[PDB]
Amino acid sequence: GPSLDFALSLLRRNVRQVQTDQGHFTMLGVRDRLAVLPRHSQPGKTIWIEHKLVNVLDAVELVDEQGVNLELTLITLDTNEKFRDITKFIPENISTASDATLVINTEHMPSMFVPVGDVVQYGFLNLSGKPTGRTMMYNFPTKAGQCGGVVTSVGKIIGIHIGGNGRQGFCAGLKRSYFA
Ligand SMILES: */C=C/C(=O)N(C)Cc1nc2c(s1)CCCC2
Repeated sequence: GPSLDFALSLLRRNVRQVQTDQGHFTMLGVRDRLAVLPRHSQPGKTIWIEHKLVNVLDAVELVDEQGVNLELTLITLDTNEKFRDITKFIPENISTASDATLVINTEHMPSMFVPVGDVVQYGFLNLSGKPTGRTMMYNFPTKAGQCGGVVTSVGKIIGIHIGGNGRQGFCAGLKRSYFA
């Protein structure tokens, strides 16, 4: 319905399959040549995007005001093409949601929509030994959720999937100011 209508339009215009030396990831293009990935993707000086070799001009791993990892990496891509600007769909404050859909898009898991249900505030989380901040939690019973993913609700882009414990998954919450 309307939730999936938004998620589908986001996929088409803003969610891309990428590959780094760390594997296959879902990338969210935010605007212009600016995109975001889970930090564990560890993008290098070049990246594969939809089967094309793209230079990475800048890569910034985001931290909070204490320097705590947010598990998000902002990259600026060496390209002429521009992403549709979706920042107006990213909330000003990290937001929970009901009936959320996780959009995964990698070469091995293309154009995949996963209903995760309610996304709830969690906060500080030790993610595979790395203290992380500003996380949210949802049901996601897989041990292989290590490809990123875009968490959406009706007309809102609320998180980037960063991992899980085999029962629940967790996302790094998105705020509009990250992309200002
Ligand atoms: C790294 C991609 C990812 O998130 N994986 C492989 C975990 C998932 N497995 C399935 C998903 S997401 C949705 C459909 C069922 C299998």
